[PDB]
Amino acid sequence: VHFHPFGNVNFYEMDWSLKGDLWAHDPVIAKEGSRWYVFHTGSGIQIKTSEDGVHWENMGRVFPSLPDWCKQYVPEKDEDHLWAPDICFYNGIYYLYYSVSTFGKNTSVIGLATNRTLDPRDPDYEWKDMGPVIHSTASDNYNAIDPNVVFDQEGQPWLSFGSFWSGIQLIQLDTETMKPAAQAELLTIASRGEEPNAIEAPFIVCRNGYYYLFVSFDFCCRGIESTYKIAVGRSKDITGPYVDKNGVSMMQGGGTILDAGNDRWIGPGHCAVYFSGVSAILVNHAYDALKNGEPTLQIRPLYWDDEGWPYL
Ligand SMILES: [Ca+2]
Repeated sequence: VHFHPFGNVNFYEMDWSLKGDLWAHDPVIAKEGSRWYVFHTGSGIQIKTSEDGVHWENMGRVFPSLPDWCKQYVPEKDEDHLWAPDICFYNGIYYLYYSVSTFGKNTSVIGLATNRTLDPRDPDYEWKDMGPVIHSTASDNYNAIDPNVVFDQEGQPWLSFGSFWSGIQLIQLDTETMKPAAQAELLTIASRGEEPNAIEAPFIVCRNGYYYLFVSFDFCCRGIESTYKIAVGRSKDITGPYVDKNGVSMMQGGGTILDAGNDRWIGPGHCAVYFSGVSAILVNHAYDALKNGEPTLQIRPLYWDDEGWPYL
């Protein structure tokens, strides 16, 4: 897709036996030239790079320190770890969204940073702080974290986000500011319809006429005790209603489980989906049962059946 370009690569053909610096949580990927980049949760937003998409190495971070303005939104924030970044390339500009918050609370704000290139070796490399995108406070019934931008088939950009509380949110963005359009309304598109409303990390992609909403169910961040799972639903309209393979509404716990983990990789979640031709990859993290539950990067080929539903 134009905003997540990967060129001509047959994802199904390469061997995704990842090696190197694989500690990652809430990842997203971008490719520029022949280099691959992973952005994920960590101090100032952690960055990893690879020459082939298989062998990874730490590259640094986006922000040297917590941008000043963030402190006004989340006063309690006493460390520099930013979460769940999202990235897309539009009009020659890289838009990187990130979350500023504290665990289990909804006093949060999603920020935006831009750059013309992802290669730090380029003298033009520079992440610019573009300020607040959308926020939430204790009085709101949603949480402003876990952003994801997608463009509908009409070329209009939309921002989905959310974690617990009322669930997954969706709002229309302005192409110029890449921030919520002044007259845009906040919509709720997915919820476990249960408490705790364990649903978060939305990621939307368009595929052969349908918008697929990928989300993570249950509990992350508990190492080998994690119960994280990747679920998916779809809709012909980006605003919903999203439903799973069984036809269950995603506003009532609906969602087809794509992966619930195994004996080695526990609690897989917070995914991203990217295409190249008809091929695609599922990107996420999982807690390594053999390595003290360490969050680990996973990149695997993602197939699609006749009805249009994805599978690993
Ligand atoms: Ca995400």
